[PDB]
Amino acid sequence: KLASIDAQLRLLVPGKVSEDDKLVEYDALLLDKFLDILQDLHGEDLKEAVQQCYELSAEYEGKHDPKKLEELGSLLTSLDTGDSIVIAKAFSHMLNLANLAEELQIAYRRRIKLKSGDFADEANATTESDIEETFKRLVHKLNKSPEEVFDALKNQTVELVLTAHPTQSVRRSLLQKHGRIRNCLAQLYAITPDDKQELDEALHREIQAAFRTDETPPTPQDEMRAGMSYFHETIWKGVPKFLRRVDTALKNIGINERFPYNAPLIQFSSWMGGDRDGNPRVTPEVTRDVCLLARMMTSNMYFSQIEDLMIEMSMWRNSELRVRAEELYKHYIEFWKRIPPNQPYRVILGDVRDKLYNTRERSRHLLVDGKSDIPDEAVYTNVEQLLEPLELCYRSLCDCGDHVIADGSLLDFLRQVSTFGLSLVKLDIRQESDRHTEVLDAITQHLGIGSYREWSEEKRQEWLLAELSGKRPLIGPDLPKTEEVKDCLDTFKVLAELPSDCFGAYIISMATSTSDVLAVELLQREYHIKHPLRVVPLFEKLADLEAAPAAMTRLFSMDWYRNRIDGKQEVMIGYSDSGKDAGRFSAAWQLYKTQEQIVKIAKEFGVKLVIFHGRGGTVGRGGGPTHLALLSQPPDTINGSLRVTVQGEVIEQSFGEEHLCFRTLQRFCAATLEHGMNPPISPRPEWRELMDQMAVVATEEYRSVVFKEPRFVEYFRLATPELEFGRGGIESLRAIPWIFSWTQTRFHLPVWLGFGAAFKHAIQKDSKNLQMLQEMYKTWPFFRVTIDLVEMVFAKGNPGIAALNDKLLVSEDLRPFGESLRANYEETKNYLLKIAGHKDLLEGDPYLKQGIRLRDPYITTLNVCQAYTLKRIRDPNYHVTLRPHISKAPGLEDTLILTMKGIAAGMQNTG
Amino acid sequence: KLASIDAQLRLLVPGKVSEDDKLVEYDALLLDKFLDILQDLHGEDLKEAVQQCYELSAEYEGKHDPKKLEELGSLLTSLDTGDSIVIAKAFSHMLNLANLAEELQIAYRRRIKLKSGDFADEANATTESDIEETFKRLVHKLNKSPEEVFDALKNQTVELVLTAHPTQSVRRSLLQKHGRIRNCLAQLYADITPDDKQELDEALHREIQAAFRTDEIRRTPPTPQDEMRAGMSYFHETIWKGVPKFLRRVDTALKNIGINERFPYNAPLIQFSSWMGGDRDGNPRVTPEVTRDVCLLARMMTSNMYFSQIEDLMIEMSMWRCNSELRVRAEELYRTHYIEFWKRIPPNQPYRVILGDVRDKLYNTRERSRHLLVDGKSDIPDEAVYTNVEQLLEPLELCYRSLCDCGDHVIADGSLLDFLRQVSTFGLSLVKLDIRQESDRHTEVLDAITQHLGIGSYREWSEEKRQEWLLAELSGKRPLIGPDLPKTEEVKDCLDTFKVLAELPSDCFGAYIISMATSTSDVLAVELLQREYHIKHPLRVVPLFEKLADLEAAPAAMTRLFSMDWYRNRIDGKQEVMIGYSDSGKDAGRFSAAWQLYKTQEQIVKIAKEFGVKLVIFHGRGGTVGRGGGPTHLALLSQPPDTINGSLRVTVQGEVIEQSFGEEHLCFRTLQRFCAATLEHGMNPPISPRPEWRELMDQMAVVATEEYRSVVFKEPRFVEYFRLATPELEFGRGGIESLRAIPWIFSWTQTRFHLPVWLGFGAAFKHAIQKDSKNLQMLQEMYKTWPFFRVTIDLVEMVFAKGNPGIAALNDKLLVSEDLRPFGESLRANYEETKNYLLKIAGHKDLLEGDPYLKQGIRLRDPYITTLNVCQAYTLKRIRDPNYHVTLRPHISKEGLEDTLILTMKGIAAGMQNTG
Ligand SMILES: N[C@@H](CC(=O)O)C(=O)O
Ligand SMILES: N[C@@H](CC(=O)O)C(=O)O
Repeated sequence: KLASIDAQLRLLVPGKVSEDDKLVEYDALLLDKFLDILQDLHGEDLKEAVQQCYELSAEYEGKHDPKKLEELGSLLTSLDTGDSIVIAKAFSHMLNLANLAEELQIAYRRRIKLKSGDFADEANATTESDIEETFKRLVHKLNKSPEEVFDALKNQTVELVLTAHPTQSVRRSLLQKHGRIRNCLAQLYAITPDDKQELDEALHREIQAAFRTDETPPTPQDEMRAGMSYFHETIWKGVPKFLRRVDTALKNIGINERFPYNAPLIQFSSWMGGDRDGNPRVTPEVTRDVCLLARMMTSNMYFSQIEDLMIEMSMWRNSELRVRAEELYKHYIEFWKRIPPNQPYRVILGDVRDKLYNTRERSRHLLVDGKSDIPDEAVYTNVEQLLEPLELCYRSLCDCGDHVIADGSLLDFLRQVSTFGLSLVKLDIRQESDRHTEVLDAITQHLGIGSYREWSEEKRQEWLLAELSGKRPLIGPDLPKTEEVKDCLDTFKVLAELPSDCFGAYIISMATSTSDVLAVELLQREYHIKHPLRVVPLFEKLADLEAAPAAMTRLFSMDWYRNRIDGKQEVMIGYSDSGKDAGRFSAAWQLYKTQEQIVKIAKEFGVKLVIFHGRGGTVGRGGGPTHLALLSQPPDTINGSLRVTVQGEVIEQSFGEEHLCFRTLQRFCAATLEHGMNPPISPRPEWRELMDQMAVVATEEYRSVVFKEPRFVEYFRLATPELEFGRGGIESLRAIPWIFSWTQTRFHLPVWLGFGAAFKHAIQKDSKNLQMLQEMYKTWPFFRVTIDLVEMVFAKGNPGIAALNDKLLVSEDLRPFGESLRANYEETKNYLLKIAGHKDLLEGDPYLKQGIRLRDPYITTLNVCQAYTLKRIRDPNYHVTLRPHISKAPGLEDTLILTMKGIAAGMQNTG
Repeated sequence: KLASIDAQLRLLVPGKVSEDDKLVEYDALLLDKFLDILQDLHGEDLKEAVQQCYELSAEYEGKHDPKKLEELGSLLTSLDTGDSIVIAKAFSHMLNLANLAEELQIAYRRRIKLKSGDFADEANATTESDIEETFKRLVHKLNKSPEEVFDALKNQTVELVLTAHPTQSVRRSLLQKHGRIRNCLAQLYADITPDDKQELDEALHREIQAAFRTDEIRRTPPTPQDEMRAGMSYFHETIWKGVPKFLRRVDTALKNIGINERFPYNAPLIQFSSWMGGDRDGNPRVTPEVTRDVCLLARMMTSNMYFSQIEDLMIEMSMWRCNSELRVRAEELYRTHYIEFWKRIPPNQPYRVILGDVRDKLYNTRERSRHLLVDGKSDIPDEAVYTNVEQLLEPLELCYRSLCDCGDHVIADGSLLDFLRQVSTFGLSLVKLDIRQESDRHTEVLDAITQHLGIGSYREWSEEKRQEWLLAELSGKRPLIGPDLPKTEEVKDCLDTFKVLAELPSDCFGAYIISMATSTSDVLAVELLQREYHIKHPLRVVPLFEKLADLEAAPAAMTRLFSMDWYRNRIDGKQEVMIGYSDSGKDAGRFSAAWQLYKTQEQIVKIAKEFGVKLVIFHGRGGTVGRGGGPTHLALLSQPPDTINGSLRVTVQGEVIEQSFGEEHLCFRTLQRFCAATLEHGMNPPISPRPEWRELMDQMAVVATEEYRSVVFKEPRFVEYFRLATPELEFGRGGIESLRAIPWIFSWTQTRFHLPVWLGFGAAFKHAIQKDSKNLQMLQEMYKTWPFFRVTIDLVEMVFAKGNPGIAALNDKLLVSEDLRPFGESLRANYEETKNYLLKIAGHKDLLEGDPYLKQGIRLRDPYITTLNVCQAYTLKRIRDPNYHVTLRPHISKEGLEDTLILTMKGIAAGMQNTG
């Protein structure tokens, strides 16, 4: 029955049916209910068709018989456009279901009571240290006093920077539906029979509601609002829950005070409407809009919880607040008459409410009108104005003997205010160096002094330092401006006009020089920005990384810059970007080294350095693995301040479920604290040498395939949906489409290519290297974590899918090239297994393996569907006999979009 | 009330109060009930006194405030002889209670579901591989086919040799009481109606009391015969049934890896043996008559056990369908004073007709042994009795086949298969007896012969001359011993031992171990004495090489034996050699013995191979392999490559038998890990040491042995210190070279100081680290990566957890003269430095942080052990110094010193269990 579907699913994932392992059951239950829904909505035949795709696809994943893939192919090419959309919709939705189930399983999986203490424990959610356990290791194993631990945490800073979903920001409505499905599932395993019957019917109903929210592309403004949804869903509440647990952990190590409510321990930021790199749709107007939206939403969140705080704050008992209440003494849900003065905390909070309302309304009018007449004194323009009256309530309760009450909801609110400020996320701006060069070259030519672009690096620096202390402005009204130059100058206009608490960093993409950084500083001074954004270079190519040290050295040598920077500098690294240039192995090692070198240079100059981790690192995986990934960082690269990218495709895993949200915040904080007092071992010299030797080879293999093979590009454009995803060659292609196109094929070339040659050569040069590599794997956190990510990527790989795409889409003369990349994949995988000490992929993480494995049949169905869809899109003369319509003006591009989104939702993070 | 004692116990063992962790509760409950008992039996004041010793002792262990030890001292020296016995009795009994509770805790502790696969997992009961998981690692990780695994297990042999409790063999009656206490405790945590709880509470109470009042200490120590019977008790209690339970699990594991047959009932996988009444080494009370007696007892008990279960098998075997082979046999027997089948069996009950005959035969076998034992002879003839195991199997195999042939395979594989396995494992004698005697006794015997024959003095002869004469007489054409040979009592005792071997059936015996073996000739000497007595089936001769120098000369000695045609022909492809960790460690220090023993086994393995001889290394006491529990499992897997090779033979030390076999689950798991580890090791050897490691180990051995020997043998006043700091002399009821290993370990264990286990490790580590700072890291890698090194360090770490330099310091204040105290002081500094070095090498801050369940177990015992230590210390002052006086309190109990000391010594030994 349900028993039958359960049995089916267990053939792919068998063995240890323990008591907290319910994942297969959850999946069975959801799939069962969804198959009924499909029958009701679309008819028995369609249900049977979906069931048959699933079955065929399961059998192919079980035994890997390519006849099975071909059968599923036949079935799928025969479907008319309409049936084909329903099938793609069905399997995408099954994926979202399996992901909700898996989150529930990770949320309730049992922790290991006794931990071995090896660093490997920190790779796994069930064994990793929580905040208390981290405190205790630091006190007992590293001989820190509890006070020292407390003091470091007080000064610590963790900043999570949210980026756009590369394929599909899940809309607010749907995400809530996903939440309720998950909750109904949870509650079903808590239970009276009638409750079960009712929950059962409520589950059924929510699965359907989700499926039928299934309606061209979205505005960046809307993409921003969709990306902010997780605040409401979890983070908003989660921050105070986690800070409260810090309090408890501090108490359990002998610290008899709460973690101060205004320690800036957690900060969130955003690139959404800020990053315009290679993206001219992100205009100045978009930037202004998302700043106002962030401000609107934050005030609105405070406003919509302040009435609850006012109810709870009924107390009648200090003179400081008494006085304020007396001074102060309509269209709202709760306190719509004047508050009486015998309710003093409500008089204060009543004023805070009104002010919050006015702050929210100004932003709304600024947004939809263009201006508002609402004045500064009616509104909060700075976060201290909002804290102040809340601190007053806190103190008044303490002075009147009610400390204990103060530390309830009021303390929660104080923390939310301190963490989220007036703008939930501070926005980073990002733009590429060449755009700044263009802007300056327009200025220099118009001024008649030559062409900045033609100038040497020394000349650029000399001219920029002279104009950074210039007495005249640079830009006259008659400066002629291309659209691109205007768009870049008007971005600074927007920075000059919006409050500084809207913004974080100005990241320079494709940075290579001292002058790139100075260029942006000059444009900010020219716009007279009261509080210039800090300037952060992103060095992308290997060569750029190699030139970064000399570039920072020079910046830090310049009096004007040192004085401006005030002891602090941030530098950004992008793992996926560097891996596109050099292969992932060589980018990993180079990035390790570069960070060492820049840390040393910072120290020498008495500058505190923050490394901002862009996408594609081990640290962006989420979950347990992020925890060891953080502790693997080179010594002193964190030093009390973490700034990391939370990748769009991981946001749901990290923050969709309340427990996972809590644990994400916890491991980021725990890991940051620990690393500064307990660095991973530094590598043995033999390891460096071998890693250098392996980098040279890995880069040679990767580059010879990706850049020197004259037909690589052509192979890429056929074997991969890259071109269709649009809706020079590889050097010019951006990192996201690179990773994505190969992830859609289940092949992942960008992640593993180069590791094969590195290993083969090392082991062939000297047999003893195998053992050295294995020791590196057991003992060197950096190496372990590097290998693990790639191992996780191979578990999501299926060379049979790549083969099928070759048969359908690649011309015959390219097929053997494809075949040879598949042999490289196999050989690379096997070398990685031998180094990891494993027979099977992920035998060190069987819960992850199970999760990925349950997804495969669904993903595979979408892959097969996609492959034929691309055949049809690409070739209007390919046709087959379509079956008479099975279901009860929408095209092939629509089916492909569903396919791409479904695969990406099942593939989640890779490289 | 009970909540109060619980709180008190948790201060010593705090933290992770999970749901299967009930040890503290068990202990609180037992202590609570026992305090009531003490009130009833001896009065409130005595209860308060016991409570106050406990409390004072708990606080001392918690915070180690020496004021608290001094208070306990004052209290304990004030007690008259009578009060003092009651207190010592009370605290010993508490220990026995805490051990029962701890067993229950180990029995029910939850297994880890997901194992990391590191070998460290096999050090711990909760993570170690069971038999199925061992099968699956061998199939999937070492690429063995299931058939290959099955075939190796079929050919495998695991032999456990049981030795006497060195301090006190627990009598059969008391052990059963301990069992029922444990069961009542178990049942209290099952379900539970309030009246059941009230009834179990009252039953628990009553058993604790029964056990406490089985407390005669008698003038005569126990006869070796009685010591043997007490040592056999565990068979009835657990092992008898446990063997078939475990073999059945092997069946289930085999099935789960795709083998569709049961493990054959007659594969000799498990064998038990004994030294009790067989070892006469340094022990003239173990006479020929004793040996004869325990063989007949072993025979009597075994037949009795079969006899007393055969009636149950007969009831169950009601079936009427038999094959014609059994039909025919039944008809014969139907032509030609018990509990159950006392009328003639009818022939429509064929299986009963067969088993009826087996019963009668068992009875007669049991009775012959009894008459042989109490009369001197019996008229009962061979055909009325079983004289060989195949005769008992035969009719049981017939029943098995008949059921199979009639379609009832499934029934056959129940009780009948269990019985078949018991018969195949225990044979006609539950345990085969090893004989052991020292080489010099044989020399004495041969020297008497040679002088009396007028051909000179065997003792004066060189090794080459010994060999030459022995090989000529081993092919001699006349006997050596004439009627007029004059015989010292010792020579007679040794000759008459061979008489006893000549006369008893060969299935009574296993090995003739030669203690203090050094030579080829030592082994040939025993072989000549056996041939002279015309023993139809001579026991195999097994040398025990004890000193470092002996271990170093063993290779050349085995080479020579294996080179001699006469010996090779006699040995028929098989040789056993014995090693004794405690013995070697007495000579050379435990570190250097551990390393040397590792090397010597490598070298003898190689030599055996070269000569095409299968080698069994028999592990004497004192090794890592003797710890029991989880640690035994990694200990076995740590063995040097090919030192097991399908055949394990290890000592189960008397002080560990209770832990290994008293509780049914622990019994099962002991049998399982001995079988799992043995199978695995032959197909999955531990890594061999890197050359740097050997070099360092060699360098460290030189230094450890220098430190150990300079303290133990060259310090002129060491012996004198030892006799005052330690109860060695009183335990009696040359110098150290001449003292036996058991009293050496024991005497320092009684002081909580354990010098024999750690002495020498300090200098080894210090010197390594000072020679080159990089050695610290090498040592740490060895610890993480080299099983042998890990397991060697762990045992010493476990010993330090049992240590308390404060108790040692107190014994010095009370018993050592002023001019020797600084010597004691400097040994304590060595203990600190050694412990700290070990911790640094293990990567630990606290002792046993890698094994917190063990740490908790040892820690819950300390308050009791400490109370006994303090009591012992002042008792020894009183016994030794009649110018020490104290104001005794008026008698506290309601309703001398040597007796208190005996209780003290036994209680401390029970709580210390195994160390070195
Ligand atoms: N985020 C998971 C992968 C996944 O669930 O897709 C990991 O990196 O381990
Ligand atoms: N048998 C334990 C020690 C003990 O329980 O006393 C061990 O060796 O680990």
